[PDB]
Amino acid sequence: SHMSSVTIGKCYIQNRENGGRAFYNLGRKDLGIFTGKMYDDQIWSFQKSDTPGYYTIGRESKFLQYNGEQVIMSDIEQDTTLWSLEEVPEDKGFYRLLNKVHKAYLDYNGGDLVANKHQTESEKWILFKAY
Amino acid sequence: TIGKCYIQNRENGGRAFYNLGRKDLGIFTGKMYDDQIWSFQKSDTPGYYTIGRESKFLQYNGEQVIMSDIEQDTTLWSLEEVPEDKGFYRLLNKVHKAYLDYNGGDLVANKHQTESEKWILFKAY
Ligand SMILES: CC(=O)N[C@H]1[C@H](O[C@@H]2[C@H](O)[C@@H](O)[C@H](O[C@H]3[C@H](O)[C@@H](O)[C@H](O)O[C@@H]3CO)O[C@@H]2CO)O[C@H](CO)[C@H](O)[C@@H]1O[C@@H]1O[C@H](CO)[C@H](O)[C@H](O)[C@H]1O
Ligand SMILES: CC(=O)N[C@H]1[C@H](O[C@@H]2[C@H](O)[C@@H](O)[C@H](O[C@H]3[C@H](O)[C@@H](O)[C@H](O)O[C@@H]3CO)O[C@@H]2CO)O[C@H](CO)[C@H](O)[C@@H]1O[C@@H]1O[C@H](CO)[C@H](O)[C@H](O)[C@H]1O
Repeated sequence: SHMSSVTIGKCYIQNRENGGRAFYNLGRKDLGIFTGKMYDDQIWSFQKSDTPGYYTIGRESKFLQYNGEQVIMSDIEQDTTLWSLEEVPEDKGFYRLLNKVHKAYLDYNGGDLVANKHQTESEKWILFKAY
Repeated sequence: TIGKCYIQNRENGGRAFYNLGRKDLGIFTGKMYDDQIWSFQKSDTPGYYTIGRESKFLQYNGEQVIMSDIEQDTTLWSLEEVPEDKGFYRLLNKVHKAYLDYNGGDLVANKHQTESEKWILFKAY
């Protein structure tokens, strides 16, 4: 309990397969991926968690979470907000983001963020410095 | 900021690319193909940078944005910070004082400052 994390940097989280960026808009309660204009709500806090080798992904004082059913934003840092970076051997600079609890990779379907246990081509992300 | 990078436009998320086999220079929305990885290097002229792909250098000839086989004066670009958008720069051609811009799938240049000229250059790997 009482997990903590420390912000490492601010970054965009962009998909290799469609160039789309993960975003979270608090006012619309909207979490998704968008492929056009770059907006401020596509900037995330990348955080070293208190658990070795695992990171959290934050926006608007919340944390990116996979609960076994959907990808959502959590008000509290839970074990299900821990992600590891799995380098993609064939695509230097890209990572899969693997949920610790559920061993599911961050993916997308249409405009939605999802998670998948099988490795696929739309699970490859580049997390680049926003500033 | 130096070395291999992607060069991505704020307004539409498109990335500059150059494909030697197709002789195709432009901007592209969609998948992040390897012909979108540029070499951003300090030039021989202090204060300016070259934007390199396929062993060639991005230039503006006064009419069109094209590649150059050699590092000539028209291949020199400066980074001009965008005051209102942290992390973004305009790319200003030294010889012609024209900013790198886009129109559809074309790279173009414009001496006016506009909203289509804001780029983020991020590390490729
Ligand atoms: C006004 C708005 O919601 N803009 C969002 C932006 O929305 C994009 C896109 O602009 C919009 O056209 C699209 O709408 C789709 C619609 O939802 C579907 O029902 C329909 O079938 O198809 C439409 C076209 O696809 O939704 C998109 C998002 O899915 O999304 C970006 C994402 O970065 C922003 O969230 C933007 O909102 C602005 O964000 C600002 C962030 O600094 C600020 O909070 C603005 O106030 C806010 O309007
Ligand atoms: C199939 C192809 O050439 N894909 C390119 C991609 O091309 C884009 C766009 O997808 C394509 O529809 C467009 O085609 C235009 C055509 O070139 C014109 O001659 C025609 O008159 O009008 C067409 C419609 O506009 O060209 C676009 C580029 O100008 O562009 C991307 C840029 O990153 C790639 O180059 C992609 O080809 C891929 O390149 C990879 C290497 O980077 C790899 O070799 C892939 O196998 C290859 O498919």
